[PDB]
Amino acid sequence: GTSSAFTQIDNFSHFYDRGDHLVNGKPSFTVDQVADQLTRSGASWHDNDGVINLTYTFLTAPPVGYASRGLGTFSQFSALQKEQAKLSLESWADVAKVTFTEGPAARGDDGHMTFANFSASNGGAAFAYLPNSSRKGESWYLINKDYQVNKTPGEGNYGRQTLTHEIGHTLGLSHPGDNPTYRDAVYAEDTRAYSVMSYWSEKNTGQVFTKTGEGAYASAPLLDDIAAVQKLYGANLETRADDTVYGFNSTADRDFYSATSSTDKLIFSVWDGGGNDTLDFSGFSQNQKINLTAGSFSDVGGMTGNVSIAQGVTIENAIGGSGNDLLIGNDAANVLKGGAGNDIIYGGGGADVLWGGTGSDTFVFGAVSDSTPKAADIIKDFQSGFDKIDLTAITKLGGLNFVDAFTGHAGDAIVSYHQSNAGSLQVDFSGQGVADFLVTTVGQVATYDIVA
Ligand SMILES: [Ca+2]
Ligand SMILES: [Ca+2]
Ligand SMILES: [Ca+2]
Ligand SMILES: [Ca+2]
Ligand SMILES: [Ca+2]
Ligand SMILES: [Ca+2]
Repeated sequence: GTSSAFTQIDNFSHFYDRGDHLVNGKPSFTVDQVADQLTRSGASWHDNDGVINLTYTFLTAPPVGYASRGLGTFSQFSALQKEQAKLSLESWADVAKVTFTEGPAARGDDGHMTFANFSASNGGAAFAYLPNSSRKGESWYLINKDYQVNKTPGEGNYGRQTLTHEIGHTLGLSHPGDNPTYRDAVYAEDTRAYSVMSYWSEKNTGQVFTKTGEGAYASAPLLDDIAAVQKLYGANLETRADDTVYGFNSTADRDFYSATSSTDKLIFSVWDGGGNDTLDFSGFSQNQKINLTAGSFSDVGGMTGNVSIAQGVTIENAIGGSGNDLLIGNDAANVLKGGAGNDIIYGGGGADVLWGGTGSDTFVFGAVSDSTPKAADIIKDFQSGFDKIDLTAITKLGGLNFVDAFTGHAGDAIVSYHQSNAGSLQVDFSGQGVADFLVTTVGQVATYDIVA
């Protein structure tokens, strides 16, 4: 078999797998299947210039016919609502080729949106209309003594998510399905771990974002929302196309991608147009599981299934926190830093740069192609006697034959050291008489530091 360390990596890499199986008695839909589900109405703004340009207005007065809507007292968005709305708009503009510009309807635009508040509960907490309706672009928000959620929207709270959600609706995203409960959902991933359009809590899919008495809501489009809006309007490859850090020490310039404290509750899906990117979760003390696979989920900041990388996005680096984390790279050359604590790092393909950090770390390899002589991983701070190079997924615990020179026998391995403080582990898995696997290190590696 393999070690527990490999099994932990493998299990996590597949933990959130989607499609072709039932979950909660419902079909599991892949992100693409959900993108179809979320755009099933066929409604969308139309271009052309290749980009949809919408204008929007925070109404200062009730439109003609307003009183017949039964919404009660009309009121303009406060400065705080406008500020948050603009952030929500931006979060959609960031991922899809649609822009929002404050201003009255204009002949040159592709559509016009309005925002305003109403006071009569009978209207609902908030609502919006699809872009093919007579009230295309409109979204309305309830505010009265009995319902105060929309009066103070802010990063992470439902008021901000409501703005994001209603706008997603004005863009053409439907709610995931048609007292209903998650039981009536069409597919398993109909929860707010996957889409801000869902009415159901992440608890239904097992993720944990917060506890009773506290609110925790993604302020920006989540994984499936990004796929859905991009299916409608095209991916916006221009955003953050330069090098970007998400999380702690964020350089994304977005409130929902920034962490400044260990208690921060991050719930976001990373969209990026290119650049050597990093997921920095160094400031957390809780166990984390970071997956750099595109379209995959990570357990971050003491929560689970709360961070994801959008389909089509390549993230190159990850920095774990002080807990005992799992770090999973992708095919690209990744720089993975464990942090304090005992981490299990799996570079994947390409020539990775691995930092175990303090603590006792395990560097897992699941295939020979993971670390070849022509593209060898380098463990930058290997600590003999504490860290481990785990090849059990390859050897299946068959063991290795440590020799000073390859004999032509499969399984022969050579541990070397150069007193540039550089070590290396070479292996001839295929038995060709030469190394087909190579891992270099800064710091000595001993035969007893290898699990095979
Ligand atoms: Ca970038
Ligand atoms: Ca990148
Ligand atoms: Ca760590
Ligand atoms: Ca890699
Ligand atoms: Ca590798
Ligand atoms: Ca460590």
